[PDB]
Amino acid sequence: GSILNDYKRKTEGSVFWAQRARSVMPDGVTADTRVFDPHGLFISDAQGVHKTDVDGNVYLDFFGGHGALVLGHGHPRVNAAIAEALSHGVQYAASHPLEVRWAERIVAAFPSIRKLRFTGSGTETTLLALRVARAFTGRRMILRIATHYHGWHDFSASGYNSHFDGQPAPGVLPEIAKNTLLIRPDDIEGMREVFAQHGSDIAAFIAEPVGSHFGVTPVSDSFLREGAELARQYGALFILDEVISGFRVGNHGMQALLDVQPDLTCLAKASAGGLPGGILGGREDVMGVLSRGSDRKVLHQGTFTGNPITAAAAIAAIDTILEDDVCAKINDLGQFAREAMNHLFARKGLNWLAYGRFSGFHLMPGLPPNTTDTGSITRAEVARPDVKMIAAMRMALILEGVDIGGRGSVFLSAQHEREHVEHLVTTFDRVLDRLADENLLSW
Amino acid sequence: SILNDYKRKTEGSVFWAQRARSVMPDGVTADTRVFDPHGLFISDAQGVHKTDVDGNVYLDFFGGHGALVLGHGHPRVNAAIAEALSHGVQYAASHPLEVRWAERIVAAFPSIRKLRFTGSGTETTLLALRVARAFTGRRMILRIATHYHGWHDFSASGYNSHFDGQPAPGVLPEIAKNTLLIRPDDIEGMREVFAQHGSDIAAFIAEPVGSHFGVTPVSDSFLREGAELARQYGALFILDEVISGFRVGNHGMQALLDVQPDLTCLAKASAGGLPGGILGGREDVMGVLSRGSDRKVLHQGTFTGNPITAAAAIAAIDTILEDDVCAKINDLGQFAREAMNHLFARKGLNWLAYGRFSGFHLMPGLPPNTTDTGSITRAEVARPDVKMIAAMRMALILEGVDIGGRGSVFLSAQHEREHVEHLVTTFDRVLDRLADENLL
Repeated sequence: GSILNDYKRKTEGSVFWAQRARSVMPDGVTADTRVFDPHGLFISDAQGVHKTDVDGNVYLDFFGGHGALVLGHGHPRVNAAIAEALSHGVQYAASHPLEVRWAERIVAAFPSIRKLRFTGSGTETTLLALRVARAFTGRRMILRIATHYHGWHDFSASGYNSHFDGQPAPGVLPEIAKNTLLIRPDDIEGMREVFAQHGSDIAAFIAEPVGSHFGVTPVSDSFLREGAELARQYGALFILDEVISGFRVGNHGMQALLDVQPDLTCLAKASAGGLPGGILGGREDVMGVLSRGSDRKVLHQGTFTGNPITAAAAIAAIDTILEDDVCAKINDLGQFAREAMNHLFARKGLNWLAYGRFSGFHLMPGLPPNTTDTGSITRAEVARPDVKMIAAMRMALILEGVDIGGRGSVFLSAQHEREHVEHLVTTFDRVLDRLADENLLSW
Repeated sequence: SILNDYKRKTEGSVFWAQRARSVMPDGVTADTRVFDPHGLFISDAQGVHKTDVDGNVYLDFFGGHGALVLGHGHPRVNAAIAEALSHGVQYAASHPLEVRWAERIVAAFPSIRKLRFTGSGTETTLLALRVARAFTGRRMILRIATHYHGWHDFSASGYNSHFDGQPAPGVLPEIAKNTLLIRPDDIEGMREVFAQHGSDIAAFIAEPVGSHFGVTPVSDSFLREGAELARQYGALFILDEVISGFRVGNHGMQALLDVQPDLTCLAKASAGGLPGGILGGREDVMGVLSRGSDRKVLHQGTFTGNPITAAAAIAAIDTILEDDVCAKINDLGQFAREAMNHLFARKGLNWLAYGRFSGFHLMPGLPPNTTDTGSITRAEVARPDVKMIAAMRMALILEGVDIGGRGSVFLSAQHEREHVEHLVTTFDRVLDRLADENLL
């Protein structure tokens, strides 16, 4: 009768597949975000805002795509473009028109971008951005905000979810950590002091807007604006990681809303139409280090970079997002969802808070739902929610036919509607009661 | 004139190149695509043929850079892709196709007990060097000059520049400081390096066959020698099978070398002709990617292991084994080298078609009856002029044929002997054109 036991009985097909996965993969998964004790779902189908597991259970999905699926699962305009491109080849050992057309839409949406190059992933994008910044400036050091996520490569793996003392994570050359400067989010005096001491040796200041993982740990717009101006003053490149915000918060990225012009912008996920790929774009002179005729030439290649299948999906997705005014839709739905959740928490006498911006929200157990200032989250002053409770919450939602991400994050898509959000609220009501039944809530 | 005819035939590509140059460095998204005055813009490919925006059809010998073992749009592969598309792309969860794909990898490579999917071949070798350093606690990497493992910071210096050991632009000089470069087949120097630094070497990584699948050949015995030295000094051995995987044979190059690498890198053909990569190897080595490892290496990827790539990989692998594709393209590759060298001999030309398995490379300046590539491996033969190679590629395009950058050819399951003979017949005229313009 426990949540854990109900979970195991409803997802019996997923424990069978999890066991096969564990014999060939570490922790039975191919990505750390998929680790889930005792086992995760194995999905065999997804359409619209629903996905189906190997047992036939249907779930209302709020996280599939990790933000890439701004248009939802199998949007017919995207899938038709993919199907059409597939009937014409994948790799020509040559240029092709669809990469140009894709590129022209990126340049039209981000005036800061005059030149770009496609990459294989969001992680390759930020990796290339750091290489380009170091090669352009001739400098050594990278300035990162602690907790901000830019991928799993060597230069962003230390100080993300560990090693906040500047030490190198396992396998990271200590010289890489030695050449990384970490500042805490919204710590302005620290940032001014880091530039005062190291400004001339900083190749780039890279930051994720909204905050770590699209606002799980909020960072203020004004903190990024001042960081961008200090980088400009000292000759460091400002790199804005718009992998999640791109073509989700608005038609012109987060940088339009911040009123900054980054020297480099990293894009992937929705900017790639929901298929593998990434995009690095930025200043004409900076991107010149990728030209064959540069004295600071950075080597960049990639077999499937810019491939026509991804490009067709991105062309179709970008055009649909602009034409159907999707960003404004999901921004309104996200605000509706945050108010509905916080009304629920107050209704039930629970000190939980739904926070965030734009097309989703995050949950912070232990803060009142009428909280206005997320500063205690940014300063890591609030206590970490019990890990058993978070796990039980995710399992109980699955029992009720809903799936969210992480420790309580939601993304909304063009195919979500107010009714779906209201079902989410109704579902959470039951889940919170089940967590109380097992004495997992704190008060 | 070759250059003027090229321009007149590819008018539509010049139009598109003009739009590309507004938005991309050099009008391309990959260094390998840079071509003066401009490259072809391709809008369709099927089988072994591709068509440019002007409607010209080309017999293709390089599409996929090796990944298209099965050619353009193989029916089984495209059907599987189309089916998987209709069921979703990203579930924020695991799915059966990645397991089924993984189980085929482990069945072909017994050395791979655990594996992780990645987004590309470049991500695979990046992850492999991290895993090796985390597992051993060592700093230094040994690799072979000219060998290509991607464009990330740990394999960019000493690939086509900075052979003295200095850092390429943007590479932390400390990364170059932590890289050891040895010339291919320089067995003497390899033992010297392990003697001076063996205890600090995390991994020896090498591409089999040679740089870019044999452009600069490396010997099988040299790789075996290195794999032994590494195991003897406590260093890992990383075999980069991104090109050889599911091309040379059903069990990779490592089965032909009789070696068990501690880590194996796969992509291109192992991912079914779609974006993706695979890192696999020893149980204890791959354990650094486990939640509860004392040496945890963070790894993630939004579209890593996605069901579209997995669907293509499953169908491609099953087709390659079921239709005995590797034996066929290996046989065709041997004929191609024989036919080309027969042509060079009939023409009294001092060129050599060399290589192994399902392709060949061209070396101007060596007799076609050469049996020892040592002069190529040791950089003793002057690498060919670029103006000649570019003119040659342009001339082949004028005849309806396309090959790889430096004069290399990959063969697929849909190539036949008649396609190779047409290639030879076309090379005959092109060589005569290059001579008429005094470009040989």
